[PDB]
Amino acid sequence: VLGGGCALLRCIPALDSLTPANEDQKIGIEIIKRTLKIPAMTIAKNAGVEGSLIVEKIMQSSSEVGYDAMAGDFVNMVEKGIIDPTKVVRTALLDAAGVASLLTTAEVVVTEIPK
Amino acid sequence: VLGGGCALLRCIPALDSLTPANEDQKIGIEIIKRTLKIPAMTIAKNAGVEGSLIVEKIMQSSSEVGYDAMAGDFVNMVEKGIIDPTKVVRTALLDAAGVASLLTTAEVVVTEIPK
Ligand SMILES: Nc1ncnc2c1ncn2[C@@H]1O[C@H](COP(=O)(O)OP(=O)(O)OP(=O)(O)O)[C@@H](O)[C@H]1O
Ligand SMILES: Nc1ncnc2c1ncn2[C@@H]1O[C@H](COP(=O)(O)OP(=O)(O)OP(=O)(O)O)[C@@H](O)[C@H]1O
Repeated sequence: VLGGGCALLRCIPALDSLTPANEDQKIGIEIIKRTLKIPAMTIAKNAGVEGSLIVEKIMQSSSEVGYDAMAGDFVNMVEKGIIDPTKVVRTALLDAAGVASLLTTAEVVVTEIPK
Repeated sequence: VLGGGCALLRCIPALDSLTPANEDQKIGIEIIKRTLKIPAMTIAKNAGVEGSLIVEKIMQSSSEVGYDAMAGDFVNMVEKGIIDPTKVVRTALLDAAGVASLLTTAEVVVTEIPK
């Protein structure tokens, strides 16, 4: 798939075409929708530019155009070689979600008293 | 002038039309140029939205169009009543610049030892 976090960026209309069962389902869908811009923002923030403007300009662009953070330019990602494995992207998303969303169900935390 | 920090936002091409004498003049001009977006970003950030995207969308819009943070929409600022006094804006800018730019010239700081 496309590299630079653009693959997760191009999956946001597929959440925009989702009907939640109730309001908590809607909250979770919105959480994932806001999370889907995080890798591109982090890559752009490490490059010294404002990540939110970069992500908004990627969203306004065509589906083949992303941000090359080395050149600092908006390019064609397949033609520039900036590509990612599909397995890596889906593995990262699933492994992050399955544990973080269970961490956000907690109400009581029990620890040991430090000796 | 226009309210919401848009008055300072429209004075950035007037810094783009400036020729620095040397590179430190250039550094100071760039400092003021980046500072000129701060009030609009702060007003938008207090409204719970991303200030940088709001400022960029104000940049891309016409000269009469700014952001009503109260209603959260992009409107004609004069026709919607969001206006500022010119004296207040220039007073705030001059009073901030004259002291902050002198604070950024310091190399040694002498304080009293606390008793
Ligand atoms: N020139 C580039 N422009 C834009 N994005 C790029 C560029 N080169 C790599 N990337 C992106 O940066 C990310 C790679 O980051 P990095 O390899 O540091 O971390 P990772 O793959 O998440 O994890 P790990 O630290 O285990 O390697 C990928 O999303 C990749 O598509
Ligand atoms: N509805 C609005 N939409 C957008 N900007 C607005 C709106 N109402 C006011 N503003 C802007 O917000 C700013 C007013 O902020 P505020 O009055 O809290 O602080 P101030 O004038 O900088 O200082 P002080 O705290 O001394 O009053 C002005 O720039 C004004 O144009």
